[PDB]
Amino acid sequence: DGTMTQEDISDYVAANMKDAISRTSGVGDVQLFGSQYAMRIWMNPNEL
Amino acid sequence: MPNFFIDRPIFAWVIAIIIMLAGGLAILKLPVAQYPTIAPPAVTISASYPGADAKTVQDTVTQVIEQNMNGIDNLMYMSSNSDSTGTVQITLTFESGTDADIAQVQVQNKLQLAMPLLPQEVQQQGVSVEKSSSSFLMVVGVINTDGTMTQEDISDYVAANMKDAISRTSGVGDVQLFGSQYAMRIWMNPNELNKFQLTPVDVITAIKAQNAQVAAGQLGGTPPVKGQQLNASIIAQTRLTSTEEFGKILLKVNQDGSRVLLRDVAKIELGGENYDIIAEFNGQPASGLGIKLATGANALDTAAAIRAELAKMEPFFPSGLKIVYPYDTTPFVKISIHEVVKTLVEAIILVFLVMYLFLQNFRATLIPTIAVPVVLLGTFAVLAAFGFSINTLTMFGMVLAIGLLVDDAIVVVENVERVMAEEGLPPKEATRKSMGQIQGALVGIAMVLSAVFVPMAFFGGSTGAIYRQFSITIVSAMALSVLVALILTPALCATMLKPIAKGDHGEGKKGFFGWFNRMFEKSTHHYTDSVGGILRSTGRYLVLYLIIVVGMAYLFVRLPSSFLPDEDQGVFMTMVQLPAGATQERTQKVLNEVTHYYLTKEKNNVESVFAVNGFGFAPRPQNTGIAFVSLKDWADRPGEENKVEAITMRATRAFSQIKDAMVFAFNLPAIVELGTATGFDFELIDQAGLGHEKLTQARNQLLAEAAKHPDMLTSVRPNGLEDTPQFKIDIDQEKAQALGVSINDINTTLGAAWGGSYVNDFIDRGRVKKVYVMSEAKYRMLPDDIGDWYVRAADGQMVPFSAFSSSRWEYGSPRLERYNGLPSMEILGQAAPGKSTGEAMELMEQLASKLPTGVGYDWTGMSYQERLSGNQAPSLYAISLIVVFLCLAALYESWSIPFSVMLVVPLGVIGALLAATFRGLTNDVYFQVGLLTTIGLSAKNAILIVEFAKDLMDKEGKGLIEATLDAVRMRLRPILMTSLAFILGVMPLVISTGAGSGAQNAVGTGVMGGMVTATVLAIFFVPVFFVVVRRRFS
Ligand SMILES: CCCCCCCCCCCCO[C@@H]1O[C@H](CO)[C@@H](O[C@H]2O[C@H](CO)[C@@H](O)[C@H](O)[C@H]2O)[C@H](O)[C@H]1O
Ligand SMILES: CCCCCCCCCCCCO[C@@H]1O[C@H](CO)[C@@H](O[C@H]2O[C@H](CO)[C@@H](O)[C@H](O)[C@H]2O)[C@H](O)[C@H]1O
Ligand SMILES: CCCCCCCCCCCCO[C@@H]1O[C@H](CO)[C@@H](O[C@H]2O[C@H](CO)[C@@H](O)[C@H](O)[C@H]2O)[C@H](O)[C@H]1O
Ligand SMILES: CCCCCCCCCCCCO[C@@H]1O[C@H](CO)[C@@H](O[C@H]2O[C@H](CO)[C@@H](O)[C@H](O)[C@H]2O)[C@H](O)[C@H]1O
Ligand SMILES: CCCCCCCCCCCC
Ligand SMILES: CCCCCCCCCCCC
Ligand SMILES: CCCCCCCCCC
Ligand SMILES: CCCCCCCCCC
Ligand SMILES: CCCCCC
Ligand SMILES: CCCCCC
Repeated sequence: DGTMTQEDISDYVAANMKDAISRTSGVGDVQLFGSQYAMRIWMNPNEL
Repeated sequence: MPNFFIDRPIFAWVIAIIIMLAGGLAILKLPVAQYPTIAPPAVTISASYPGADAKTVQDTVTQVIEQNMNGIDNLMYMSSNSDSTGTVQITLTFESGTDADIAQVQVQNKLQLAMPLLPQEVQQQGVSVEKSSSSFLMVVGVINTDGTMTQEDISDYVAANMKDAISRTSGVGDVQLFGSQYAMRIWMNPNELNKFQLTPVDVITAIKAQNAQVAAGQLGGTPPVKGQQLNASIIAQTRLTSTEEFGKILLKVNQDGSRVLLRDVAKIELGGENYDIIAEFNGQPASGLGIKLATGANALDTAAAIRAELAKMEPFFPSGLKIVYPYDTTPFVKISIHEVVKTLVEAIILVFLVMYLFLQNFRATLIPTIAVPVVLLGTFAVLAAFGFSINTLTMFGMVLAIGLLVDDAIVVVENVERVMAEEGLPPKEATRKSMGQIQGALVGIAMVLSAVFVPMAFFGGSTGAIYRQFSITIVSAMALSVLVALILTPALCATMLKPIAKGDHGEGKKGFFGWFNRMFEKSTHHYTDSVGGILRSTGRYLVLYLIIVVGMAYLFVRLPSSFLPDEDQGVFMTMVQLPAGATQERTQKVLNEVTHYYLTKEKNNVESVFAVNGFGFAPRPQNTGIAFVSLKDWADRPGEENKVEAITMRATRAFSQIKDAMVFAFNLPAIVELGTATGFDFELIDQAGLGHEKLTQARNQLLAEAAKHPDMLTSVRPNGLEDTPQFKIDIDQEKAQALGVSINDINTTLGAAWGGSYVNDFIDRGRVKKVYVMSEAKYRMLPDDIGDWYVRAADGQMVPFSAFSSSRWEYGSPRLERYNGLPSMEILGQAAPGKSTGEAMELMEQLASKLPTGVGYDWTGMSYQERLSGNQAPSLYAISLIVVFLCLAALYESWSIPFSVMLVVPLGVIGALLAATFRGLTNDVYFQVGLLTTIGLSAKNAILIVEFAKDLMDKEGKGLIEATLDAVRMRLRPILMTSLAFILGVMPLVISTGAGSGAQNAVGTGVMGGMVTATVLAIFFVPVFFVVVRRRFS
């Protein structure tokens, strides 16, 4: 329905899906094809 | 083999003695337990954040560890609590049969990745990983009978001298101190700190600087100069050892040269690390050790190892200090097992007497009496080989086995006596002849009977291991019984039996035996004359048999079904739960009332009460208490009203009157890790980051809807705590920046004063212990005390907290729960009378679907195994029924004749159901295994009746009726000999009182009831079955 980007989907998988899958019976290592959200502080050196 | 050992009786004896030798050695070495290990391994991660609220703990520790718990094999689920006591506990529960060592290693491997991310205060408190039961194996209480040591003194001694050695003992998974080890307590005064222009930061800095252990090297240390003669260690600062030394710590030298010592700004005493846990023993000041059994470790061996370690310590105790034993779960195991061992001996003695009534000579009576213990002892050696333990179920396997063992021996002995009486052959000839005509059937019967007991060794999960104990014990005994019946029993029959003349049935004897022999010989004629008349009617007994089968069916569905009875184990516990925010003083007030009740209203039943303030199943300061109750011996508590169930019922009823307190006494179950018969364990999940407040509303919505269905659901309540008022304080960053006050100084001053701060270690009488700084009680009691604490700015001005802070009252969780890494709220409850747990759960699912968006659920603990698998009974007993038929078909070389034997099953079931029904017992494990035993003997009796009849028809060429009448006539004596011996042998169990009588009563009742109907009905019905079946099929 085009309401979530690559980044939104990646965060949701990382925050609500990955951990439960990683603890599922018979599951070894789990690789996320994306990144969970962090609070990004993008600094401007001129303003600093 | 018989013919070999008839000529070599000393060989036969040697084999029997070696079997008993192996059994005796097995008994001395075999592990002893109440039940086999069926509880899933649980690894618990415990962490502590001093002075932290529930949310701080969760969001800096719990969530960080939980997110690192991955790549962990055989994990069923993960649950965690984050308390406002500054504590988190994450329990990872693993699949049954998981290696607890690897489970711990894997959890520990993942924890070490999370460790560097955890706060430094949490790391320094220690983050333990343990593999133990949730419940206590025992409590080791310590008191001072001379009253020379306070609760605090005893707690410190136990911590410093006893706890460590007990913690390192093999089998001890966890040790809980009921009290605190001493720490150097620096009780800070804010008025004095402000006077000398100092803060908790200055105090902490001064302690770290002046309570230091300095590595200073050596004089003439390597590499040295040429010609060095002196070499000595340089000793600089060492740890302080006393309040005096901490007291004279120099904080600052004033401008006029005067000194500010730590004792000038703080009270310095040797006090506890915490002041949360306070224990009493029968009202007296006490400490102790709450010991938990390591996963899979033997309870009795661990208990013995603990007592051995305590025995080492006692000689070096101070005057008056004494060990008391207020709670132990092991004595009952020891005594209950020993009560079953006693009924084995009693059963063998009663077997001997019933044998002497029929054989009427001492030597002959010993042949069946020797066979039983030889096989039973042998069975212990087979359990040892297969890695089984001596437990309640394996021990009751031995008791039920006796019936099958004596029958094997009696069948052999009686048949020799019958041959000797009919022909007049000497013992040695009659033995050879007798063995020749039954040795085939004995081997064949054991394979038919194995098809009855083997199937229930293939039950799955929790129930599986329970039934597997009986299967292997009984099947092993039967196998040895046949091997003993082919080696020893024949050898003894040839050497020990007295020659009987042809036609002599002991009717010529004078005395009791003279009369009994003539009574039985007449009774045998009355019997055959009765059967002879029954065989003419036939049809009216087929219809009477259908009445017994329908009678059985009705009783089976009416009889309530359970699993394992609740045993009185001479101990129980009482929970004291006040609402969160309730003080330590309020909880002691309620604990006193509970202690008072047991010491006054239950003098005759209760021996000791060990009450702990600020403890439940784990530490929980102020609002929680627990009481460990030890009862007097079962012998001194006669009747039902003096047993644990009635005592805890009366206690719970009395304590219901207590205001602002959930106080109840509870008997800890059979399998503690099964829970209760019709209880459910429900988890409400936050699936969409809704938050605590929204999840509470969803929980309240579910509890309100569950309250409208008392027809289905009963006592549906939260397992956690309710939100409580909390003092929200806001540090104004701009104002703190403006006054030149650092946020690190603010946070340290607030945390250290109001929460306490673990600075460093010191040496108290040779032992490393903690140094804590904190506010003196009186300056951290009132909200207005906040403003009495001053922080020094960069310019040197002392600034009160009131200058740079604002505060308000708000509500928040004292205990935040998470399930499988998501915020959760555990909801307990049970099915209403007459309703199954499945229906109760099915409705809870229905109600849970109606909750707001983002609220899911899950089942945990007792409700987890419930839903995954339940009731596979018809499947295994259908195969059993088929395989028994096939085995009988092979034995008789007939597809039809097996039915004549299989139609006896209901004759023993009706009597068991009647017995259990009319004693108010339930269709449980002990009833089921006792019923399979009853079916075994009754079927075995029928097999030998049908075998003797078919033999006379095939070999001697007799008619159907004549042969059937000859069969039952010949098989009467041995059937009754066995029936009486076993029925009378299980008498001690039926009338049993004392430790484990619940299990004994349950076993004996079903067997005695089943045996009497099976005995009286079979002797009249088996001859009908054979005659009727033989006629329908040519
Ligand atoms: C047919 C030829 C093969 C023959 C087989 C010979 C080997 C079998 C015997 C060796 C196994 C028995 O091993 C033995 O076990 C018994 C218990 O059962 C122990 O017996 C002893 O234990 C402790 C000492 O540890 C004593 O205080 C105690 O009085 C005694 O019961 C012995 O300490 C142990 O050495
Ligand atoms: C005749 C039919 C057979 C009847 C059933 C056989 C008896 C079954 C007993 C079950 C309980 C046995 O439990 C077992 O007892 C023996 C002693 O007897 C103990 O063995 C003991 O040996 C010696 C005996 O003096 C002690 O010094 C020692 O402390 C201890 O090791 C085992 O540590 C215990 O596990
Ligand atoms: C997965 C493994 C598969 C194998 C399963 C095998 C299970 C079947 C076991 C059934 C038990 C049969 O038991 C066996 O019956 C035969 C019947 O001929 C008896 O055999 C006896 O029967 C009569 C005697 O009048 C004679 O025909 C025969 O010469 C004699 O040996 C054996 O003495 C008995 O031991
Ligand atoms: C609800 C279940 C009740 C369980 C009862 C189980 C059986 C009870 C013990 C067996 C007693 C039966 O008693 C026995 O009955 C048969 C048939 O009626 C009698 O048989 C008698 O009557 C029949 C027909 O009337 C004649 O063909 C026969 O010649 C004559 O002897 C026996 O003389 C008697 O000894
Ligand atoms: C430990 C059991 C000892 C049993 C001794 C039996 C004696 C049998 C005597 C045989 C003489 C031929
Ligand atoms: C857990 C699945 C059941 C496995 C247990 C099988 C036990 C074998 C019985 C041996 C019969 C003598
Ligand atoms: C201590 C572990 C269990 C020991 C096995 C039993 C030995 C049997 C000796 C015949
Ligand atoms: C599974 C048992 C099969 C029974 C065989 C039927 C025999 C019929 C022979 C006429
Ligand atoms: C066989 C041990 C128990 C002793 C009698 C109470
Ligand atoms: C475990 C289901 C009930 C058992 C009936 C014998």
